[PDB]
Amino acid sequence: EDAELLVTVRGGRLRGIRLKTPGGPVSAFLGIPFAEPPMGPRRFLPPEPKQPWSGVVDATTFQSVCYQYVDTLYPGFEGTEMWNPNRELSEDCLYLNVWTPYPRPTSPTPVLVWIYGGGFYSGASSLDVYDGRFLVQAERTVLVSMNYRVGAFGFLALPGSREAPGNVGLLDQRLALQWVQENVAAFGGDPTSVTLFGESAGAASVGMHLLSPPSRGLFHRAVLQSGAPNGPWATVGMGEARRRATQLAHLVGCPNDTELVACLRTRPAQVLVNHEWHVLPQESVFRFSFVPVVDGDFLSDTPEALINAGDFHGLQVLVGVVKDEGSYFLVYGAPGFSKDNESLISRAEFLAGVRVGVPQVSDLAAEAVVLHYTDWLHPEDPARLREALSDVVGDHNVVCPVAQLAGRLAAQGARVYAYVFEHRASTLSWPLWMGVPHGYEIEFIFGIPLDPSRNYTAEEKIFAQRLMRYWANFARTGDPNEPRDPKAPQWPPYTAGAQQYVSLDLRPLEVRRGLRAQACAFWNRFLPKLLSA
Amino acid sequence: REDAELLVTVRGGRLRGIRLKTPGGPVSAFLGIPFAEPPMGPRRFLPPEPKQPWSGVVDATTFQSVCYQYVDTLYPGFEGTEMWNPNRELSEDCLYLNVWTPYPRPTSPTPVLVWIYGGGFYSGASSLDVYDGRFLVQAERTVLVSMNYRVGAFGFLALPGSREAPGNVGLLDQRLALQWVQENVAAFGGDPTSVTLFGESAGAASVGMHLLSPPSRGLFHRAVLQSGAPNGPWATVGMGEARRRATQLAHLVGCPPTGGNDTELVACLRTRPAQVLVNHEWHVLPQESVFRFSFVPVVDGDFLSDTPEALINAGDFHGLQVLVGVVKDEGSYFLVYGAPGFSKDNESLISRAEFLAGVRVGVPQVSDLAAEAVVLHYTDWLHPEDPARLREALSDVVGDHNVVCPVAQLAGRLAAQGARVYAYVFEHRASTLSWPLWMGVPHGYEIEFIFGIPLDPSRNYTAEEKIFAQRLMRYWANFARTGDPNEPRDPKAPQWPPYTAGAQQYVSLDLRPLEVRRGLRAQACAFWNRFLPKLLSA
Ligand SMILES: *[C@@H]1O[C@H](CO[C@@H]2O[C@@H](C)[C@@H](O)[C@@H](O)[C@@H]2O)[C@@H](O[C@@H]2O[C@H](CO)[C@@H](O)[C@H](O)[C@H]2NC(C)=O)[C@H](O)[C@H]1NC(C)=O
Ligand SMILES: *[C@@H]1O[C@H](CO[C@@H]2O[C@@H](C)[C@@H](O)[C@@H](O)[C@@H]2O)[C@@H](O[C@@H]2O[C@H](CO)[C@@H](O)[C@H](O)[C@H]2NC(C)=O)[C@H](O)[C@H]1NC(C)=O
Ligand SMILES: *[C@@H]1O[C@H](CO)[C@@H](O)[C@H](O)[C@H]1NC(C)=O
Repeated sequence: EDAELLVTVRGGRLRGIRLKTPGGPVSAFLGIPFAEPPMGPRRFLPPEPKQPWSGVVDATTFQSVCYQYVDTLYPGFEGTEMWNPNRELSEDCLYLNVWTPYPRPTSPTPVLVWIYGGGFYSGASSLDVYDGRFLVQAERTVLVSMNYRVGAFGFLALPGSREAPGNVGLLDQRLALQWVQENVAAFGGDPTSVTLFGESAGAASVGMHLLSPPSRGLFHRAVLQSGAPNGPWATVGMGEARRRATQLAHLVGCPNDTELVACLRTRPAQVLVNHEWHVLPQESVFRFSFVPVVDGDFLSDTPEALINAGDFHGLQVLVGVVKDEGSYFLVYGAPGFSKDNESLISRAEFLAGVRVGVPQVSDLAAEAVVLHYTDWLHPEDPARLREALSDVVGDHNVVCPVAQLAGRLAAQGARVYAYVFEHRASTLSWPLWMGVPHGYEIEFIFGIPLDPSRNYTAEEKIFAQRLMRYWANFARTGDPNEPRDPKAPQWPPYTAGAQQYVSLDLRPLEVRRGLRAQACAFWNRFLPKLLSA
Repeated sequence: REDAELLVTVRGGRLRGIRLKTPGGPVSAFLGIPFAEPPMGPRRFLPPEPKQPWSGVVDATTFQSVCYQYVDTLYPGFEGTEMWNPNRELSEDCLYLNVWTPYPRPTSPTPVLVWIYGGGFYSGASSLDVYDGRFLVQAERTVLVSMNYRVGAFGFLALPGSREAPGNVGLLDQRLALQWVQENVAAFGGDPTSVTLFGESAGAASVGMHLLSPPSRGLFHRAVLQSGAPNGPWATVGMGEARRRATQLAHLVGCPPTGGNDTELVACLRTRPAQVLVNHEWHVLPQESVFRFSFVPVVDGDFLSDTPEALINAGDFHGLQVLVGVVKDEGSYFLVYGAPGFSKDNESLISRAEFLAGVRVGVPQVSDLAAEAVVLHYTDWLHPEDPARLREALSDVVGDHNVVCPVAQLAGRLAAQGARVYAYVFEHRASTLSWPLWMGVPHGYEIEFIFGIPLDPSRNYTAEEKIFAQRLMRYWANFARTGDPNEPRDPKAPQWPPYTAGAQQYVSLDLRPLEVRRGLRAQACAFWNRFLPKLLSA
């Protein structure tokens, strides 16, 4: 019998599994329950801590995926299927996973906690691309990831009601972080060194824990990959949240908040999933119906307000974007776009694309967008229009919110490191015109190219090892730089003035200035003034 | 006794002129021909009355008086400013025009160039040295005409609806002179069927207004707009704002002893000494500005049936040829006239707060939101506080808003709606230029080359500049003759392509051969011409 795979946590006993990597074994405890199953009367409610169990919980395999829509845009295509549920769906989905070195560390090891993205309507900690075994073996960290409720189950809100208060998916994440404080030492993890990292909605989540005092004592450093809590898709106001909840109810044949939630609770989960898409007020390339609500509780103000008011001395943050944030999203509803052709769009398609990529702004606002993103020496060139609409979508939803977060945090005491990830994977299944799309740095951060069964180049493996080192250096010390490595070119901090970041690719680090500074001045400085007056 | 070449009879009577020496040979000049009754006394603010016929011979032998105007004193004695100041005495008795013609008089009808000076509708004169028509006439054998027209309150004070100060009488001065050319230019050997207007700044805006006013449009055939457009934001005013300005001027000079009967008010304005009106005209502007233009053409349904912007958009311009352009640094000259931090005598390396303040004075009368948009577009957000860059950007702001983008818009619409259009950017800095080097090629400093002033032996231009001057005179007179500036039958010479709304091609005018380029500040002017007006509506 293997004692390394037996662990006792506060709730009871667990049996793990030994995993192989090209670099040696790793211990994994997959499918650890951290909440009571949020089912029946507990749907829409805050998570309750998992009650103690007798006997030994089997933690040798990933547990169920939280209920969510399954993307069928390109059935069987790797580029979309790699994000889809790879376990059965269930509301009984509140489990987390721990990877640790083998044999288990006997002194406190830094902890990385992964929060997946997926627009708050999808995702799972069990996706292959979030496999913690390579990071843990290579960099000797403990790695934790949790499932949290998404869609209506995580973020349906009737603000003010006890029956559906909203943000319970974020509370799922917080409960997992509390679980890590209480239990990670039993795995050799150090609860006093916890680094949160997340991508997209995962990054927005990390940002929200930064801005919510009860979460802030549960970790020490933060990594935000291609997402920010101040992204225009990441939150919703109380009034609009109530409207969307009410629309969902009507669409599933339900009619007083108590009566409305009770009716919603009688519906099969799959039925809520089936209707969640058409509660949105405007058509969009984004499928984001239920998201965190600003209601004074989890978030006492908008993330923008909270960010401007905040004292961030003592914080270190690693943030960045991929080279082409907008391109991936354009095939989910921008007219003229497909992964299977060149998507050379016309100016009419461009104008249409703008209304879909930048939903819910005024005509005046949209005009200003078309102004700033047209090359007036080539206003109708299809390739330039394709690139420009990609820019519009990426700038608005990802790059400029991250740049704004970076600048404010740095000016208010945080130490910030910024990157742009610029390597197109040799294995990438999306067409060449999409460049380095959203989501495709993750496989490199998690060291997936080390997996011999996959087909990355030797150069790509060394690159992955570099990225894993940057990330783990940051988790250990707040600084990704090779602690003492004199003659390696250094990653300087990002500042509101000099705005320096590094390019992450197969070449040595190159320092540059400005995260699309000209474009983000538009989104971050001018457009808010417009939507006012 | 008398020289027959210097004698001409026009509809009003007989004229005697003068034989002018030029480096290339003699020219006949008839300077100071009266074309209207003096707009004196009861005739102040009224439309011009045609000059009554006279017996005997009028000596048209020297420039007549400059129309009353403010005299610039910012840099006293400095050439860069004094070259624009009156060089004859001020008088309300100023409605005279000038004809230059080859010596001997042409024997077959000759293309006529008609010059309209700039000066913001508050200043200027046809007698300035830099507008001397003798070099063009000698070198290109055209007939050249220029006129004085009333400026300031005397030409553009308007109490819309009133018969006593209807407004736009300065433009009517120009029109009357154009009618005079139709009726009389043949007597000098000029061709009334080939008349090309040209003008710079307010003169270019006047040229454009004649394009857009049907009773003027019949009096000429082609047009040249140098650094100005009728759709310029400084170039017209609405009826109510014109009346407000007129009324405030009246008030400030004690009339009446505000508003009331227009007849009474104007009668009281007519008793004030000219100089008193001039001394107070700076007071009537609603905002502090670097374009101190108190009285300007008024959009009132008469001379202009609609805004020039609207008239441009709605117009059929088939059969028209037009030549338009700008200098390289349109904005710099205006900044030393009041933008905080600026001086011709230092480098004008301004702060960000000075830049922000400059935007308000260089783009007056726009909302805070609009000013924000301007700061956004013109800040380099990787270098938001670099003084040199801020100086350059403010110069671009002022130039783009007031000159380049109105010209680009005029050019694109005319081209798209039937006109043949040629566009240039003037990029040569005169070896003789007295403004500092940071100003680059400032507003107004192409004019001396177009008029061939470097050929004046008393001046000290380089030989290359004399050659350059001759090239420009050739383009302008080619255009006047044929509607096309290109050398008819010359092929190894670089060609000047027409400007169109799509390709937006123009040429650079400098010591080097023509270089063809694309877009008149196209990214910048998309902001001024396409977006910013939409922000006005919302
Ligand atoms: C590029 O493809 C898009 C998407 O169309 C689909 O994908 C193609 C690869 C092909 O399989 C098509 O048959 C599919 O319909 C094209 O945009 C479509 O254009 C057609 C034209 O009639 C229109 O009916 C669809 O609604 C369009 N789809 C969207 C999402 O707008 C686009 O025309 C292609 N580009 C080309 C052909 O140059
Ligand atoms: C650049 O010059 C301006 C203009 O000031 C005048 O011209 C200068 C060349 C020099 O002779 C000054 O003494 C003159 O007053 C300067 O702006 C002025 O600054 C003074 C004092 O700081 C102030 O009282 C005025 O109001 C300013 N005028 C304007 C229009 O802003 C400017 O500071 C000079 N820059 C330098 C010297 O670096
Ligand atoms: C202004 O006063 C004049 C002067 O007597 C007179 O003709 C008339 O009543 C007034 N004009 C108008 C238009 O009312």
